[PDB]
Amino acid sequence: MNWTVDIPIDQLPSLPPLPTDLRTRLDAALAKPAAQQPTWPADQALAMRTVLESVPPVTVPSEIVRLQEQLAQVAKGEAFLLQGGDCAETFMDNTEPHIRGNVRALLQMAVVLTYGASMPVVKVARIAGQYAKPRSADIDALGLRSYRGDMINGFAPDAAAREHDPSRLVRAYANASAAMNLVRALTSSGLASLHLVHDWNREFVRTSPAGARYEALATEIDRGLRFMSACGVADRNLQTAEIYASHEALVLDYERAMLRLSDGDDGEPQLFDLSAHTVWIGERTRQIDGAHIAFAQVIANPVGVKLGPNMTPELAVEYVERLDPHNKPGRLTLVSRMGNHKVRDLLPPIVEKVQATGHQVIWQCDPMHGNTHESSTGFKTRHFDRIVDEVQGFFEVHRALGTHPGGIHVEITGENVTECLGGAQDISETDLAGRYETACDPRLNTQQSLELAFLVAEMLRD
Amino acid sequence: GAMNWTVDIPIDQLPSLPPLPTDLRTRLDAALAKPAAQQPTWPADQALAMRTVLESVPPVTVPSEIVRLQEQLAQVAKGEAFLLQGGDCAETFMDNTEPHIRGNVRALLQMAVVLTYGASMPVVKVARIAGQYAKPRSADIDALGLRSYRGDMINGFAPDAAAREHDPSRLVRAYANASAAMNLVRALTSSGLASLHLVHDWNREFVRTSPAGARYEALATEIDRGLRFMSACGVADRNLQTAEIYASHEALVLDYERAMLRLSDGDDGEPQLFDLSAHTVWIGERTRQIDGAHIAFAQVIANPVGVKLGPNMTPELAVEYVERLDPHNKPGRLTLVSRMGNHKVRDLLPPIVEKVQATGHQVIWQCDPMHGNTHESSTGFKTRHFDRIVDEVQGFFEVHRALGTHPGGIHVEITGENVTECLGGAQDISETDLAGRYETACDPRLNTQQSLELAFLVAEMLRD
Amino acid sequence: MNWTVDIPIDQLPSLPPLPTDLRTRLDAALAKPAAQQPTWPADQALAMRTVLESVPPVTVPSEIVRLQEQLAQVAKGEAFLLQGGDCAETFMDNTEPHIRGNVRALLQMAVVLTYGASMPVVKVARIAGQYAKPRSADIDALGLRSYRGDMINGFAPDAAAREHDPSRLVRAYANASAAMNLVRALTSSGLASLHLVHDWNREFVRTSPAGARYEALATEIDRGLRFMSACGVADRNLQTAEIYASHEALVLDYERAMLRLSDGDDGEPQLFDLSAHTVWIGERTRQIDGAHIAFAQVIANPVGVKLGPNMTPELAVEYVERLDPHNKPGRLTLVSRMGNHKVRDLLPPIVEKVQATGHQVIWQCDPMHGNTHESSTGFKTRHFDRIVDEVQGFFEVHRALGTHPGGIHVEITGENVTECLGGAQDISETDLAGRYETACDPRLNTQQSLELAFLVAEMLRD
Amino acid sequence: GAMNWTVDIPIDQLPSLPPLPTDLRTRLDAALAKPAAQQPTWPADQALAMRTVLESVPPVTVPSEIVRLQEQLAQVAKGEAFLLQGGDCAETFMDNTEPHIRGNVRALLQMAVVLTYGASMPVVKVARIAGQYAKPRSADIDALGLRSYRGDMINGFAPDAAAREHDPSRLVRAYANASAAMNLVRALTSSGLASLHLVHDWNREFVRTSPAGARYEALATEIDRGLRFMSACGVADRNLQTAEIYASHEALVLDYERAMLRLSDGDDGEPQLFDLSAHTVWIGERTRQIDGAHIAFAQVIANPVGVKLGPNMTPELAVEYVERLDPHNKPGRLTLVSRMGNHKVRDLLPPIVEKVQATGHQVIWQCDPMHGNTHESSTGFKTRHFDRIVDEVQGFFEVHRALGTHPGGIHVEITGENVTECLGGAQDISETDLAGRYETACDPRLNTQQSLELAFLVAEMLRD
Ligand SMILES: [Cl-]
Ligand SMILES: [Cl-]
Ligand SMILES: [Mn+2]
Ligand SMILES: [Mn+2]
Ligand SMILES: [Mn+2]
Ligand SMILES: [Mn+2]
Repeated sequence: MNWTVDIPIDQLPSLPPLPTDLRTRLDAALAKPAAQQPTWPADQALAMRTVLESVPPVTVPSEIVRLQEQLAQVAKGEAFLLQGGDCAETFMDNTEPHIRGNVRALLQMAVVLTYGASMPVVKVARIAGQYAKPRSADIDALGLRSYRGDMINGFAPDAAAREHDPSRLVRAYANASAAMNLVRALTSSGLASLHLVHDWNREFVRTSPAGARYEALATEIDRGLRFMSACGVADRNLQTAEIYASHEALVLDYERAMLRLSDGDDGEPQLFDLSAHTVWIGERTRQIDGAHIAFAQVIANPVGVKLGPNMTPELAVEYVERLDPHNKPGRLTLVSRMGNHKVRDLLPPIVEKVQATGHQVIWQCDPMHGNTHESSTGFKTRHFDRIVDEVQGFFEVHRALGTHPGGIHVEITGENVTECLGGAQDISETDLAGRYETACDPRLNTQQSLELAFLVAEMLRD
Repeated sequence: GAMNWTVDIPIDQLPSLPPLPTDLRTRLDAALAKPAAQQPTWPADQALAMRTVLESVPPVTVPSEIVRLQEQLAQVAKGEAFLLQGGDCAETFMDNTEPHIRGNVRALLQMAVVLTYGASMPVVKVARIAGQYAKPRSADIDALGLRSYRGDMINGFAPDAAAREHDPSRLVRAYANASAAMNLVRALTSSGLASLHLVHDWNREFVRTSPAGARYEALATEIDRGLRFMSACGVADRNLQTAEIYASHEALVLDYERAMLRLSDGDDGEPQLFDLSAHTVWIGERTRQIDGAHIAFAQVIANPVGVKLGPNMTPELAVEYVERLDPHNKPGRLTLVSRMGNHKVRDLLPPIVEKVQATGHQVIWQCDPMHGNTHESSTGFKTRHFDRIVDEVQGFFEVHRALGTHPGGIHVEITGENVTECLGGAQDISETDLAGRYETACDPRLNTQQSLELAFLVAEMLRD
Repeated sequence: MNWTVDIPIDQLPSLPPLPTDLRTRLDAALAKPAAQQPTWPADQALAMRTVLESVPPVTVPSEIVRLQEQLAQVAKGEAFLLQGGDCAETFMDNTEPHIRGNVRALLQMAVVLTYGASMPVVKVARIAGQYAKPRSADIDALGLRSYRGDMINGFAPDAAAREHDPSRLVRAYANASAAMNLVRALTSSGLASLHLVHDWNREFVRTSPAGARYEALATEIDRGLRFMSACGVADRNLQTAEIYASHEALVLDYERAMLRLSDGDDGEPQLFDLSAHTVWIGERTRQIDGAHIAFAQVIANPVGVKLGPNMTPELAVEYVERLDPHNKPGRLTLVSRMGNHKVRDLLPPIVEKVQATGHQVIWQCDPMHGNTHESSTGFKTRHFDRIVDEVQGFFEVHRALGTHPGGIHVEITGENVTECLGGAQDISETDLAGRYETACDPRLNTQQSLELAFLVAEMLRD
Repeated sequence: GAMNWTVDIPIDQLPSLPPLPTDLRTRLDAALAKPAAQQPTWPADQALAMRTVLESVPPVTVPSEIVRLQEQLAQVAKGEAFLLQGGDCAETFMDNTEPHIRGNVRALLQMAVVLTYGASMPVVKVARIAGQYAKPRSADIDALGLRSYRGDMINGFAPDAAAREHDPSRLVRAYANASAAMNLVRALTSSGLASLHLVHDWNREFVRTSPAGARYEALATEIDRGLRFMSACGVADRNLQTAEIYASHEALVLDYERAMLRLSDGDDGEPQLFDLSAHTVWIGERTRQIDGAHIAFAQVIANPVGVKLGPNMTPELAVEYVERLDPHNKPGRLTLVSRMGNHKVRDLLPPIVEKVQATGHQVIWQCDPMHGNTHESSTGFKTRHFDRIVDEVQGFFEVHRALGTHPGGIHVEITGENVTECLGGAQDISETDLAGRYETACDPRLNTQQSLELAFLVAEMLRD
């Protein structure tokens, strides 16, 4: 009568517990305060975690130690990181076409950034779990509790949908798993083929209005590829695409339910978060003595920390001390998100002081989150131009210092959406109402995210 | 509602999907309007609701992997590869766990290296996994008086009436579980678990801790010297291509298979409907009515399919299944799965094979030695003797040598766990032992140890 | 007393004869008149051939059927031919440094031409046997019998050195074999490495005076390579360099002494000239009813015919009928050498008529031989500018017709010689006396031959 | 002058070549000023003329291939590869022909696949070829009264005085021939002759047409199932790396080796003198004087070297050869080649091996079972019994198992032709049979068939 189906969550027997020592450590760490947590009752949360402790993981430990070695390259200045995908994944759009479109977009950026940087690009999707977000107000504009992502409540704007229901924990796992399944299939398919991927770049250059501007680079990359193949490289000679899953580690009941211990064949058991390959802690949940930082300390996965305009060099050094106590290159990524009017002035002393610690972090640019604003026509938006200028400024600080602009972190879709302003298409304030589809922040659309790749490429070539 | 131990999914904001090519629609409706044996008895409206939820989820498999399976099966069909099919009789939601999945995968990779060495040719590996959650039943009421367990897609194993109701909510749980497991098998097959060298040191633990170990040793040593020869000639792990394990299950519940249909793109011809719940599916002895929906549905999908053939099979009906399901003469499109009993395969198969070979089509001939050799023990549990299974395969091989056709593969029920379900083996599991670790939700599976011991036994039939 | 050593030619037992049928055919073919043959007596020539009939070949049949398949690509428009090396090899300079320098030069041209054509480049060295040449006069300027190449007489300008001595037949074999030995070793060594090879191109661009002009292409190719390697290609993934030996088939006593029959494992025995992989017949020895054309007819090797300004479409069709009777793509190369003032007008009707035969020949440009002239300062020379303009004109005819400019055929050295005029260095008439080292025609030197590659690349990119 | 059956080469316009690094010059002159056994007795001025002709010709080998050989020999030295060395006792100009070269190469590739399979590790292949044209002699006058045949670099086989004069013109003929053959072996090893699969069907013709065939069959079948397993796992010809056969000869004639010295570039450290007449060279029992030129010359070149050690060897002198020739402790720089007799290897080798192992250097231990087991037949020809050769290798293996050191390889005299030079084998070649096809210019070689039969015999010693 209400267009809903109820799926019973199966109550299945448990596997053995994690060992008691690591449990003792994890418990000590999660007694710390945790910001932004759902407000569901403990018994229900407890119940839902118990279901997730025995489900097949989303990732496995070997992929994560592989990601760790690729990231060390990045930290040593010999590889570049690309991380990008939906601001918020929703369950409704966790469909083959949308997932295929974001995977394409990302591989499309990747070949352009690879040519331009002249080194490997490690590809990290914001996918298979980006279902939770913070909020600054518990009351939104409609006078409702805030949407906090599909792992927590519903986007629909009513009270019943907005209550925090922990059965969304198991709904998230399911969608994460199904999405992961599909990204592994698509990355071992013809979709990954370099030759394919950059014929899209060429359809892009034909159809775009700033197309004349990018033709030269597009033709060069093309000739690059034609030269690979003329020298006898065919696609089975490359070893296949690797696209890694990441999300913000926000909801501790989910992340800790997804903890596992590794074979001990690799060598030495340890705790991995198998909800994803790498995760990051956000600007609202990175309190130095908080449950999120503590949790990142305990997990073997590479981690990242979002660093905003209020950040001090001294808080940054503490992150490095807390999150890279063994000095492992690429274990910690520090993510700059300052605004394009501020990165040139604010980032430099942060880098100087962290570089002096003797540790090797990855410096990655997030040119989105610092540069958001509301248009006169209602919608929340970002100016493409300001986004570009932030990557520009981040490259300029790294050049001036001799450190390595390690990568970017961007919110993008393969959809032809009208969320961010400007770009070649100069989406205006008027155009935002046509296809404003984000469940949260404004995403660069397919064309804009590509255009940005071209522009970051020319930056890597200087 | 975690309060009601349910996940709540709304259907109303699932937005209309592209219509099918007109003919494909006409043929699909035509196939599904035909009588269908062994379907669940749940309401049409609840089913529909659940089908609609599954129409928009991520597929378990993609078309490119299915076209690739066809090319590999083509080779088996031409006598230049061999087919290994194996896994649980019935996967349950309860044991869809990393340990169980990983054991199953291991047992398959382990068998496959042995079979590769014995065959001197490639082995294609197709797991019964990520959807084998439905079974037929010859009687709707079981020995306890209860509506029969039909597998976890349909009802629950628990021996009570209420668990036995047919529940369409199981269509979405079966998918969730199927997705989750496929995601893990893909993770496993491109890890160190797939490296042939590790994979065969498990077989050597097996030879040393095994009552029949002295029997299988020479061949295990030979395989090992194979692997080291390979490596000594410069072949390293990353010079190989990583392992491919395909998913298969019986295509039984037409509500599930139809909701999992998808239409392929332009980049490989005219568009076609693929069943994206699996790589390849087969049709069982009870649902293989020549004019029924299962056969009709098999003819609309592009996947490789199989059909089970038991002891009342005729050479004439076999030919009819080949001309219906492989109408384009595409080798490896169709496997014929023989399951006769060991006391009958020697006499009943050859004429089915002569007549099929005469058509000019190239089917894969595969042996299912499980399902014709089942008996009930004196203690209470239904079981199969290991010697009868072996013998059926032996006879399946004598049939083909004598005709000069290709014994193309085996289809077995196995598990990575040392259950005590099948009598005999090196372990000589007795009737008394069967009470110990009988864990199957349906048929008796071969042991970790018995399923390996059988790879060794068939690897030597391949060598003669 | 005269600074000479006499090496006895060993009189060794024979192996079995070639089969009688093929012998009967070969004899019928060599009864035809043969121009430009040495004038040594028959008994001595006979004696020296008998020595060569049993010596290890210079090439083996499988390499030649491999060359045949690579050349078919070229003829079908999907690969480009580069052929280049000394105008005349001499024994004196058949040294590791000179051989290494010509092999480098050629691989250096090859990567530039590969990038520029966007398809494979088949590399054919004028080497391991280019020891014989024609002459138009039997009397040279010093009043001596003409130098005719080291397989025939000595370059030194005296009577005793200029007599035709057939012991030079066995001296040629030796030098050919030793040179071949070294090109196989160098092509399986680090010398072949794409990355190495084009760092020479970059030293070239730094040090050359037209360097600014070629920087862009040089940087692009560089980025191409850096992109290959960033995508995970390392040198063991390419399968190694293949440099084939060719020379003009001029001296029939040598070429027929080097005939062999193939295993018959490949399938079907047949006659191969195992003095080289491919050979060509020159403009002075290509009489339609002559011994050279007949000899090319009988051998399985790919062959080429030099076509000059006197050539008619109808003589060209006859070559195709004579030399490609089975319609095998790339069995016959037709080599255009017309002069840069004439190729645009003279080549086109030749191509039209041969293309209409339905056969698939390779059209290759020889921009050297048509464009030679003597300077006021004594030396015989060619103008770089005229050489370039000839390739230009050959590309223009092929474009206009829709046929495939299949390749070039050039006389080059790795030495820093001063033989050809102009180029970036603008070697003048005055500069020719500094390093005029050719035993015959003026070679493009290392810099000029590279510059020409760059220029032919830009032609292939239009 | 084809009139005088000579090729005439002028020396006067051979233009001065870069001087050597001062120390390298000093050390080279120092080594060559030391007494030198077994050198030809030709004039200094004619020699000089010929050395000058060879100073400017194309090398037989290039330095990169020699550094690559060292890395491969390092592995043998560490117990993870095996060394196969084989070819003619004496190459002659007369049989430096395609058929003869091709037979030799085949016989080596054939042995090498068998040995690879038996060792379960890589086999490095070093032919005696492209320069093995000189031999020592214990007496300058032979049984006919003639100045002894010293190999084709020095004089002629023909039994007449004038052919027996030492002729320095042979230094250039030896190079021409060496070049020509190396060119062909490089052509052959990157053709279909090198593909492992063809290469082992020759071994199967061998098993079927052979009196001992029933003996070697199981192992030939095993090898074949190895090769097909390899191919079934996706390994194709072009996924392998093509065959590498290295050239070696005894470094005997110091006029030849010194004219073939060359100096390496910058791109691998400080420049060094390489002997570019070969990949690796060894020093024989007669020229291995500790303070002599051969040893002194070995210490100046960068190539891997070997030294032969016969029955009057001490553990102390062996240590001295290791500290002189492998002064940098570089594994695989030095091979010690044991050639004791089968009746002595069991007792005389172990103490040489203990003392060498104690130094901390890593030599390759290689067995030459040919040169200690030679006798004169009752019919006229000097010969070796096949059983004695086998036994020496057997004992060489018992020495190393018992110490836990690595039996690193064999160094054998073989040919692709069925000569009748060595008594016994499966063929049981008798004394009477030896007259049939005795063709060697020096020592008795193993047959095509005997050299294969020995790979099988050693492959099984490697398996125990
Ligand atoms: Cl319906
Ligand atoms: Cl001297
Ligand atoms: Mn966002
Ligand atoms: Mn079953
Ligand atoms: Mn010329
Ligand atoms: Mn000897």
